[PDB]
Amino acid sequence: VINYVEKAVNKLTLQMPYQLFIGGEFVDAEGSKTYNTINPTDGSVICQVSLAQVSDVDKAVAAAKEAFENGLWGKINARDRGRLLYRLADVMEQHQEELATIEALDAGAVYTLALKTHVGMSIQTFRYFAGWCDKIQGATIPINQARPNRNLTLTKKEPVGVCGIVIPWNYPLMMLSWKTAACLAAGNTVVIKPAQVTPLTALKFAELTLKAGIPKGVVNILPGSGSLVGQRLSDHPDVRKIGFTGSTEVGKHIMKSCALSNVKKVSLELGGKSPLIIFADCDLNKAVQMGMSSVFFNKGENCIAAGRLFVEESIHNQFVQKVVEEVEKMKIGNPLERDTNHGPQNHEAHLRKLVEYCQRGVKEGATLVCGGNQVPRPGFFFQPTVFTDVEDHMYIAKEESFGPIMIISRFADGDVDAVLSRANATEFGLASGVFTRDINKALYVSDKLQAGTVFINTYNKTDVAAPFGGFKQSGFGKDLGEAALNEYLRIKTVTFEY
Amino acid sequence: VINYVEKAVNKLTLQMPYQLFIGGEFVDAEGSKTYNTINPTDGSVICQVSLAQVSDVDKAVAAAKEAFENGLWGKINARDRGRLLYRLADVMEQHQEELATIEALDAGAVYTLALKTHVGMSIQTFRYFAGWCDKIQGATIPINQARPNRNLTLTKKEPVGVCGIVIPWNYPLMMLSWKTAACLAAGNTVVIKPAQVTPLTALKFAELTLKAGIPKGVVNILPGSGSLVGQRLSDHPDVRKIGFTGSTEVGKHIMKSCALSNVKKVSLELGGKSPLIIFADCDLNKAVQMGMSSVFFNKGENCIAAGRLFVEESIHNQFVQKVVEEVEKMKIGNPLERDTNHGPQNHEAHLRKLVEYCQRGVKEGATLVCGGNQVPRPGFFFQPTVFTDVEDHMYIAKEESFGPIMIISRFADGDVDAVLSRANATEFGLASGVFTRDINKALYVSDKLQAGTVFINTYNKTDVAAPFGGFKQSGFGKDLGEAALNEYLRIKTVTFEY
Amino acid sequence: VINYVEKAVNKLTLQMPYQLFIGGEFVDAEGSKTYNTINPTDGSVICQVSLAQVSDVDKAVAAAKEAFENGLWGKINARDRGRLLYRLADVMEQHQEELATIEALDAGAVYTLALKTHVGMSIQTFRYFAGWCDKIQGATIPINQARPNRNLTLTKKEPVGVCGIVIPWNYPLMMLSWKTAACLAAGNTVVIKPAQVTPLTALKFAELTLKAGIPKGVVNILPGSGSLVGQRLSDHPDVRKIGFTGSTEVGKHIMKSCALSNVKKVSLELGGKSPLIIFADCDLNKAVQMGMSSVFFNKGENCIAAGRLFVEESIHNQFVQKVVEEVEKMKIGNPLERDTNHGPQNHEAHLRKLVEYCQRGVKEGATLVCGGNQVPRPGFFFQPTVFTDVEDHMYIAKEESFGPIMIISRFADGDVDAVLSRANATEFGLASGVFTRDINKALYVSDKLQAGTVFINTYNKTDVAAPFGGFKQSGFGKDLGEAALNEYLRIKTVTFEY
Amino acid sequence: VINYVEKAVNKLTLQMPYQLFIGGEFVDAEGSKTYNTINPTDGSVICQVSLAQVSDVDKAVAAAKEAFENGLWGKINARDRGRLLYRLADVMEQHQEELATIEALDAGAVYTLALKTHVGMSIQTFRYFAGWCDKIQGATIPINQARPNRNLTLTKKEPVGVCGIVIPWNYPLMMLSWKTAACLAAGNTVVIKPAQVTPLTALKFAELTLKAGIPKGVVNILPGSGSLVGQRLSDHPDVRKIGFTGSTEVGKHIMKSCALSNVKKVSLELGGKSPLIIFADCDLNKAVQMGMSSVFFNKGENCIAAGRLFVEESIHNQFVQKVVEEVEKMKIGNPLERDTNHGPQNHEAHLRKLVEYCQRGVKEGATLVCGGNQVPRPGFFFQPTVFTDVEDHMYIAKEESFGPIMIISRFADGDVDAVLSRANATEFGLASGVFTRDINKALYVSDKLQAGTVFINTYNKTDVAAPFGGFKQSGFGKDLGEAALNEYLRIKTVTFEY
Ligand SMILES: NC(=S)c1ccc[n+]([C@@H]2O[C@H](COP(=O)([O-])OP(=O)(O)OC[C@H]3O[C@@H](n4cnc5c(N)ncnc54)[C@H](OP(=O)(O)O)[C@@H]3O)[C@@H](O)[C@H]2O)c1
Repeated sequence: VINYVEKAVNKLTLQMPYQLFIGGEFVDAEGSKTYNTINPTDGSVICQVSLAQVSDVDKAVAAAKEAFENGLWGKINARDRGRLLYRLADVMEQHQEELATIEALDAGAVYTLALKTHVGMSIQTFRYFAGWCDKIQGATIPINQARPNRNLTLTKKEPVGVCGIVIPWNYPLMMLSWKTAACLAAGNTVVIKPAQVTPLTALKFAELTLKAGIPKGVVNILPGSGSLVGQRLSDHPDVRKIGFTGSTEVGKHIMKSCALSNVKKVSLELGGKSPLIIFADCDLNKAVQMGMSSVFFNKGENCIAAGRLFVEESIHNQFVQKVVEEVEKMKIGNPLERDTNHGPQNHEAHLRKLVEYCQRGVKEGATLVCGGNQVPRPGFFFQPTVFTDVEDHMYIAKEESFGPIMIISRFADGDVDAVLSRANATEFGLASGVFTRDINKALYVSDKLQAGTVFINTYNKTDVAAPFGGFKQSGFGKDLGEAALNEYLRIKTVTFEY
Repeated sequence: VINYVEKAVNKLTLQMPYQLFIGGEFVDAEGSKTYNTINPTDGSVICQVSLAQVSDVDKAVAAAKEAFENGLWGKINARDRGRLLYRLADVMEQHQEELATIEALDAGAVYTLALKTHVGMSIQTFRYFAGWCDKIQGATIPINQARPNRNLTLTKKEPVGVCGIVIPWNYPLMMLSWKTAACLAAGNTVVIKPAQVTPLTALKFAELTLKAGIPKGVVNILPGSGSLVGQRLSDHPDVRKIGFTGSTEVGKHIMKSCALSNVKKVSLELGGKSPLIIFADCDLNKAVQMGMSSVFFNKGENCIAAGRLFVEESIHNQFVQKVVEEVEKMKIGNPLERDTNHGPQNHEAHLRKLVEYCQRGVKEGATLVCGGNQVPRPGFFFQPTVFTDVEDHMYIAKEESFGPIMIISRFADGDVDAVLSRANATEFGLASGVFTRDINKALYVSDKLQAGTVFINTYNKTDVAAPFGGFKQSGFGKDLGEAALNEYLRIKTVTFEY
Repeated sequence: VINYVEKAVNKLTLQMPYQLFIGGEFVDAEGSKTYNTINPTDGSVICQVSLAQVSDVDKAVAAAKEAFENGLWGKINARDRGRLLYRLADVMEQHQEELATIEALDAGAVYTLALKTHVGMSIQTFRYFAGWCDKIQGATIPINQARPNRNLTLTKKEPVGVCGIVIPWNYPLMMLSWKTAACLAAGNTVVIKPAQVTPLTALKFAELTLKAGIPKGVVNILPGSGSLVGQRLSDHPDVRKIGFTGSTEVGKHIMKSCALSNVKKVSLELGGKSPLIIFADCDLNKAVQMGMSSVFFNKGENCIAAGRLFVEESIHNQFVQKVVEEVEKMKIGNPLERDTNHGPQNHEAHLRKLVEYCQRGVKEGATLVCGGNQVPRPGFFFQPTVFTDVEDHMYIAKEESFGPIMIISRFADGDVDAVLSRANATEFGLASGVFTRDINKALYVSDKLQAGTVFINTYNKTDVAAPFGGFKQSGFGKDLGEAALNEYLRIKTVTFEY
Repeated sequence: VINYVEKAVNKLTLQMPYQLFIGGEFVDAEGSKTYNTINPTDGSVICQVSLAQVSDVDKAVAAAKEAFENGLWGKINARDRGRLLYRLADVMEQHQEELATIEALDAGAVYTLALKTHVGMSIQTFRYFAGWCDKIQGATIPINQARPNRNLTLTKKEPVGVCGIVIPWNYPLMMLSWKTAACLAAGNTVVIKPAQVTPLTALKFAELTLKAGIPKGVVNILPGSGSLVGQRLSDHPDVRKIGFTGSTEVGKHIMKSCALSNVKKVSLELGGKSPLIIFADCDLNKAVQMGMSSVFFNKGENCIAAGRLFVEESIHNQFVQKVVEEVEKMKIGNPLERDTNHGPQNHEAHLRKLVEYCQRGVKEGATLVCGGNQVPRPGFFFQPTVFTDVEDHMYIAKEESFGPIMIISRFADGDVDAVLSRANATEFGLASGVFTRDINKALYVSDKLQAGTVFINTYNKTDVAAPFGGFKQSGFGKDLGEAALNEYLRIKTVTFEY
C-alpha cells in the first residue's frame, strides 16, 4: 500500500504520495529526510515531502538503467510503447480534477485553468507523443557504390538511453509532461527532478504511471534540491542526456556539468524577454484582450509571457486606458473560487523578487500605472501591474520578471525597422508577437523577430504539435512537435557492401 | 595581389597563401607574428604562417557578423547560395592536383590518396550540400483551432548566424570541407580554425573562395593555437554555434566554454575505440584486405579507424598470418612517390605518442608481432604495427592510438553476445564493423553495437550523403548527410490566428 | 433501434445489421430488394442483405458530400478527428470476438486467425492512422524572391473530399479497414462497397461507427454488385477518388471510368503471381513452415500469397517431402473449431475455379503431389494442394489461383540471375520473397526482384506502418504506412508576396 | 554530323535540328515523312520537321527500354546521374540566347521573356532536380516484431522505368524541362512528344543532351501528332508511366488508354478557369499591374492565367480605368524586338478560337472595353482584351480562353463568402489568387479557394521548388518541387526476419 497525504478539498478526497519514486515504488529518502511544501494561497504547510540525497539519485539512475537495458520497456514494440503512453494519458484524464486540484494547492494555479491547461495540455501531450512511437523512421540513402560491388546504407533511430529531466515550478505537471512524453515516446527511461517548491503533481503522476502499467524503473521522480539532485543527474556517468528548463545561469551550469562528466546531450529552455509589437492598424479591443493575456496568464509565471509591449504612438494612450479598465475587472483570490481570474504567485521568494523588481522599475523612472505591490491578504498575491514610459536602457526593459507586470513602450507611427531593432536588442530569444491587420507588416515582422516563436494576432497559442524552444541565450532544442523527438533519439548509420 | 610561398614540386608550381584570411583578404596577424609549419617527410620547415591573436579573432568574427547581417550572403536566394557553393566545388576541382600536393607536404597524405579522398571527397561535399540549399524546408502543422477563430502554424528553417569551426589535423582539407559545406549551405558565415600544425590547404581553400565569388567575410580562416584562437571563438559573444572535431578532453572544454559565455550551440566529434568483429564464416581474404584498410588507411590517422579487431578463434591464427603477409608488402616512403602506400605520421608530437603507446603495449603484456617503432629515416615515419593477445583490461584495448596499430583479440567460436559486450565495453561509440556471410548475425550485431556507424562486410565506407557522428563520449551531432544541416539551422515557429 | 439478424454461435450472441448504411442510419434499398449471403462452412443462407440500387448510391454520395462540406467532420480539429478514430478502434476491440465470428461465418475465416489478423490488424490499422491525423504536415519552401519584395511559399495538405472504396472478399473487415482508416484519417468522407458475397462485417463495422460517435454521413456502406454500385461510384460527378483492390480486369475498367467521368484520382491493388525463391543455404525447416504459410495462409485467399516457389535443385526433393508431411497434419474443418487450421474457401464459385485450375494443371503436365479436389464434406472446402515439375510456359506458372495451391519449380544449383529472370517474367509485381542465410544473395535478390514487397527469410509479414502496393499490372498506390495517406490528400501551394 | 536548318536572326547563327531523336541519333521518320512548322510572327514556314510514325515510337521506346535496363544510366551512382543533369543545365545555359531565339521563332515567345522564363526557368529546373538525385531517400520503419525473432523493414525508392511525356505548345522548352528533369532525376528514361506545332526547342534540347554526355536512349524526342504518337505511347506495353499536360478531354482519353493497356501510372495537368479576387482594401496600382500580368503574361498562353477577375464594387470602375490606361501602353510587335511587350499568339488555329471566343462574349451580352480582335498586321497577333459586366452564366465565365482576355465580374462590398462561391463554382481547380492588405481575409480566402495554387498579393509566381498541379478536373500530380519526384518513383518495401 502507498502512503498518502489525504486532504478533503474541492469536493474530493485527494490522495497525495509524498515520497521518492524509485524502481516503481514510493520510498523514503536516505535518513528519512524531508522538507515542507507550502500552499501559496495561505502560506500553510501542505505536507512533508521526501528530500532526495545523492545515494537516492544513484538508485534512481540504476533503476532507469536496468529498466532500459534489461526490462520490458526496452523489448516491446514501438507500437506497444505507444499504447502504454496513450493508456497513461487516459489514466491522467480519469484523474484530471484531482491533478488540477493538487496543482491549485501546490502551485497556486487557478483551478479552472489548471483543468484546461496544466492538466488538459499534459493529457494532449501524452496522446500526441504516443502516436509518434511507431512513426519514428530512419532512412535509406543512395550512396556511391564501391563498384563492381554494391552498397546499402540505412539509418536507424534509436533511444539515447537514461535521461535526466529538470523541471521548473511555474507549470509543474505540464512542463513535466512536455519533456517526459517525448522522452518516453522515443523509448528512453527517465529520472525526473521536479522543482523543489512544487513536487506534488509530479509524485501523483508517478503513481499514475503504476496504474497505467508503465514498467518499473522507466519513470523515477526525485523531489529535492537542484544543487544536490539536479547536479548529481548532470554529473552521473550513466545518464546520457539532460533536458532542462529554468533560468539562464542554472542552464549554463547544467551544460558545463554535462561537458565535464561524460559529454551527455543537453537541451536548454532558458526563459525570455519576449516582445509584443502592437500596431495602430490592429483590432484594438482584441489587442487589449490578448495583450493582457500575454502578461497576466498564469499570474505571469509563464516562460513565453510578453516581457515588453511596444505600442504604436497613435494608439498608446487608448490602449493603456482600456488595459486599466480591464485590470480593474480582474478578480484576485483563492484558486479554487470559480470566478478567480488571478491567483497567488507560486512561492514566497518569488513574491519578494516581484516586489523588488517593481521598486527598481519606479526608481529608474518608469511610470507605475497599476499595482507594483503584494496584495494585502494571506498567502503570496501580487497586484497585477502596469508600467508605462519604459525606455530601452531600463532594467525592467531588459530583465524577465516572471510576474504579472505589463511593461509598455511607445514606438513611432509608421516606423517598423526601428521598433524591430528595439524588440531584438536582448540576448534572449524565446517568444514574440505582433498585432496588425496588415498582411505585409505581419509577414515582414515575423521574418525579422529573433525569437523561436512568433505569434501573429494571438498570444500564448502553444500546441502539442508545434515545436517550442529558444534562440540565443534562451537556449536550444525543442519541446513539443516532431522536433522534440530528435533531442531524445540518436541516429545509427549502417552501411553494407555486397 | 596575394603573397604566396612558391614551391616547384610534383611537376607543379604551388602558390600557397600563408597569411590570415579575414573579410576577403589575406593579412598579417597582429604584430606580424608567425610560426613554422613542418613537412613530416623530412622535418623541414615548409614556410612561415601568420599566428592569429585575440584581436585577429575579434576581427574575423566582426567580418563574419557583417557578412551575415548586412552583406550579400544574407540577402541572396537559397538557390543562388547553392550556385556559389557548386562554383566553389568546381574551383576546388580545377585546383585538385595542387590541393592534393599541398596536403601531401603539410599532412604527409599520400598523394594518390590525397587526390581521391582528402580532396576528391571535399569536392563531393561542397557539391552535395550545394544541392540542399533550396531544399531545406519547414513545415505547416495542423494545430487545434481557437474556435470560432482559425489558426495557421508554420515553421521556418533559419540560419544560426556566425559559426566557429575547429578542425583536427588528420584530414585538414576534408574535415574543413565537411563542416564548412554544411554550415554555408544552411546560410551561415564562418570563422575556421585549422589545426595549428596543418594550415596550408585551409589557406589555399580561402583563396579559392575568392575565385568562386563567395562574398567577403563569409569565410574567415585563422591559423593558430586552439588555446588562444579556439578558446576566443568559444568565448565570443557574437559566435552562436561551435562545430568541433578533436580529442574528448578538448571537446569537454569547448562545450564548457560554450556554456559559460552565451550558451552557443555545439556539436562534438571526439574520436573512438571502434571495434571490428570478424566471424569465422566471413570471406577471409576480404576480411584481411578490409581489416588492413580499417587500421592502416591514411597511416591510421582516421577518426573511424578500427581500434580493436575481434577475430573468431578458429580463423584467428590464419587471419594474423595473412595480415603479416600483407603488412610486409606495404611500401613506406615519400607521399609524393607514386608507389608509396604508407606515408609519414602527421607531426612529431604525434609520432612521440605512437612510440609511447606501443612501449606501453609491450609493457602490459601484449604480443608485438610487428612494428611499434619509428622507421629509421628522416621525418616522422612509424612502422605499421600489429599486436595480438590483447586483453580487455589493457591500456591499448581502451585507448585510441590514432596510428597504424592493429590491435587483435580472440573470441570463442559461436559466441556472439560475449564478443558484443566486449566490443561495447568502452565510453567511446564512434564507429564499428562486422564481417560475416550470415545475414542473421550481421543484422543482430548491427542492432547491438553501441556506435554511430556500423559497417557490414566493408570498412571506411563513408559517403557525403551518409551522416557520421558518435554516441556516448564520442560526442553528438552529425557531419555529412541531411542530418548535418540541423546543427547549422534553427527552427522558428510562426502561429497566426485569423 | 436498429434491425438485426440475431444468432447464438461461438459462445456469444451475434447481432448483425443487414441493411444499407446511409447518412448514419440503417435503411432498406430501393424497392426493398435483397440477396442472400452464404455461409461457406455448410452452404446455408446466413440471412438476406439489402441490395443497393443506383438511387441508393446517389443517396450515400450526397450524405458523404454533406458530411464533408457542412457537417462536424469537416470542422473539428485534426487532433479530435484522431480521437474519434482511436475511439472507433476501441469499440472494434470491445467487439473483437463478435467481429471475428461474423467473419468466420461470412468468409470462412478460421476464428483464431480472424481474431488475430482479420480483426486484430483492423484495430491496429485504425489506431495507427488515428495517430497520423495531427501529424500530417505541409511545407515551407525557400523560393527565389521577387526583389526588392519578399515571398513566402507554403503547402497545405487538404482532404480530397468524397471517396469511394471498393473492397474484395478475401479479408472483408481488414481490406475495408486498411483503406478506410487512411481515408478518414486524411479528413475525407467515404462510401464503401464491400464485395457482394461478404457484406456482414462491413455492416457491423458501420454500426460500430455509431457507437464511436463518428458523425452521420462520414461512413456509408452499400452491399450490392460492382457492376451496379461500384460502377456508379466510379461514374459519380461528386466522388473525387476511388480506392480499389481486386482483379486486374476490374481495376482497368475502374480506372477507365474514373477518366471518363471527372478524372477522379484512383489507386489500384490488383493481385499478383508472387515468386518465392528458396536457396539451398537457407534454414530448411523454417523454409518449409514459411513456404507453407506463404501459400496456405487464410486458405490461399491472400493478395500476397506466393504463386510460385522456386526451390534450388539440391534441396528440392527434401523440401517437397517435408511439405507433404506437414500438409498431412493440417486440420480441415469448421472455422469456429479451435483445432481447425484450414477453413473453407470463401464462396462456391471460387471453389469451382480452384477445382478447374487444378484440372488444367494436371492436363498441361504438372505433377500433382497432393490435393487437387474439393474435400468431401458440407461447404466449400478445397484440399491443400502441391504441384511439382511446373514449367515456365504452364498456365499454372502464370495465373493467380487465389487458393491453397503450392506451385513448385526447380532451379539449377548456383543459378541466381537465371531464377530471378523467371521470377520476374510476369506482368504482375505485388510481392516476392527469398530464403537464404547468405547476406549477399539476400540483398542482391531483393534489389533484383520486381515487386512492391520483398520478404527475406519470412513471408506474409505485413504491418500497419509498412506500405503495401504493387508494380506493373499489380497497380499503383499504397495501403498502410505514411505513404497511404498520400492517396487521400491533396497539396495546395500558397505563395505570398510582401 | 547532324543535319541542321541554319538561319541567321537576332545576331546569331541558329543551328536547328529538325529530325526525330532516337537512341542518341537524329533520324528521319519512316517513309521520310515531314510537316511544316509555322512562324507565328509572319505565317511563314520555318522548316520541315520529321513526322514520327508508329514504328518510330516503337524504336524510341525500345531505345529507352534498352538504355534503362542495360545502358549506363541504370548503372551509375545517383550522385553521377545528378552530375550529368547539372552538366545538361550548364550546356543549356551556354546555349541560352540560341534557345530563347528558337523559342521566339517557334512559339512567338517574346525574346526577353523567353531568356528569363522559357529558357531561364528550364535551366533552374534541371539544376534543382540534379540536386535531388542523391537526396531521394527511403525509410526504416519500426514494425511489430515476430517475437522471439526480430524484424527489419526498409523502403527503397526505385525508378518507374520507361516513361512517355506529352507536352503542350504554350511553353515548349519549359514544359518539356519541368517534366523531363524530374523524370530523369528519378533515374527513368523517356520518350518525349512535343506539341506538333512547336517541335524546335525540344529538338535543340535533344542535341544538347549529346553535348552533355547523357547516355544514348535516355532521351528520345518524337515530333508528330498526339493521336498517332501520343496514343501509341499511352498504349505501349513497355511504357510504365505517362506524364501529361494539356486539355481535359485529351487528358481523359490518355488516362483511359493507360488503363486499357497495362495500368501504367499517369499524371495530368489539365488547364483551368482560375479566379482572381481583388478586394477594395488592396494596393490598387499593384493590383492593376499584377492583375494585368495574371491575364496577359506570355500572351495569355499560360496554364495558370487568371480566367476571371472578381473586383469589389467600390474599386471596380477605377480598376478598369487604370487597366485601360496600362493596356494602351503595351507594345505589340515582333518577339525579337527588344521593345516588344506583347508577342503573337502561338499558331493560327488558336488565333481563330480567340476571335470566336470574343465574338461569343459580345453576343452573350458582356461589355467589351477593348480589343477582342486580330491585330491588323502579318502573323497571328491578338489585341489585349478586356471584358466587364461578365455574369456567372456566360460562356466566357466558364471556358478557358488561353489568350490575353481579361474577364471581369463585380462583387458587392463586404461579400467574402458569396464571391468565394462564385470563384469555386467551376469543375477546374488549377490556380487562384487574392489581392488584399487584410491578413484575415487573405488567410481565410486561401483556405477556401478550391485550387492547387493560391497566390496572395502576387500572380504567376511559380518556382522550381514549389509544386504545381490541379484539383478536380484540372487533374492530379505535381510538376516541380520534391512532390514531382513521387510521380516518377516507385516504393519497394523490404522486410527481413532475423
Ligand atoms: N577521431 C578524431 S576526429 C580525432 C582527431 C584528432 C585527434 N584525436 C585524438 O586526439 C589525439 C591528438 O590530440 P590533439 O591535441 O591533436 O587534438 P585536440 O587537442 O583535440 O585538437 C583539435 C582542435 O582543437 C583545438 N583546441 C585545443 N585546445 C583548445 C581550446 N581550449 N579551445 C578551442 N580549441 C582548442 C586544437 O588546436 P591546436 O592546433 O592548438 O591543437 C585543434 O585545432 C589523437 O591522438 C586522437 O587520439 C581524435
